[PDB]
Amino acid sequence: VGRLIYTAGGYFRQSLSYLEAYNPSNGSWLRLADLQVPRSGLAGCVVGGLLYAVGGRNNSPDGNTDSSALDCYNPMTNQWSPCASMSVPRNRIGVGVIDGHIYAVGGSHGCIHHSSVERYEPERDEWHLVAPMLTRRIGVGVAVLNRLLYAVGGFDGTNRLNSAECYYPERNEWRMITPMNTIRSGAGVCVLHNCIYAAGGYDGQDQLNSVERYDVETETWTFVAPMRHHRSALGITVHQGKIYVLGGYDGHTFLDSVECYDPDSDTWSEVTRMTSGRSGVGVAVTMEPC
Ligand SMILES: O=C(O)CCc1ccc(Cl)cc1
Repeated sequence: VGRLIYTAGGYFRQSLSYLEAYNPSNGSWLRLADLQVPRSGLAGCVVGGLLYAVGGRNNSPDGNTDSSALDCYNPMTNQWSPCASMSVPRNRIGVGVIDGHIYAVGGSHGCIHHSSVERYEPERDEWHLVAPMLTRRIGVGVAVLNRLLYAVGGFDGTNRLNSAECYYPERNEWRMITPMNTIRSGAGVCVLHNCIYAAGGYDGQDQLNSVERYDVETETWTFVAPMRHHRSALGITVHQGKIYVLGGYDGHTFLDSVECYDPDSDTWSEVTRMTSGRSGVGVAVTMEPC
């Protein structure tokens, strides 16, 4: 975990540069140093207490630019630093961290929907391609459990997907897993205990409030309680054994709603509001700044 839930970037009217941190302990939000470049459809992750913002797209009134950028935020300094860029731009990207390396998964570059996957090594400041997924996936949910990487749902250029697959690093190989019971593009995907959770998303017709989880031992998906708000392009993270979902789009409003899931009571509750409604944020947890 760490201490704060950091939300970076996102979309409302145009791509956003906001970096804001929420403190579950007191309900407070802090506005921190803006991203150097606005971006929506990015992912966040943490390695060695540093926050990384990965990929996305700058949707601006002066043009639209898919991002291959990797940028690093140090809470100690309140400063963003550029890292090596990825091989390709990846809007609507998913990311997972294994053994202190960042896996960038899928995403789009204009009409190109990637199946490619690449791995960042912070000691080297270097990206390297690994085996591609079996499926092109943008708006892909990514989680890590037991040092295996999961790519869940998304959009292949033609169809939104219920499919999911797993990457075995020591084999450099992807294999399909049991598909979800729901087609989901732009779901929030995370791990809690022995399960991969997929919350919300878009099925090609409707934004979803439903939530399902994959037990790696049983290889089956089970629905849990739905969120209070239907949402796609949400941010998701885990903080002290609870899932937090941030923002997204319900087909009417860019949501400021933050919901929290308690696995013991199988209930969602409203915990806070983001300072403004937005979709396509990057979210991760690390220590409080300065
Ligand atoms: O299925 C689609 O068209 C993609 C929907 C989508 C939009 C934004 C994000 Cl961040 C993810 C997915």
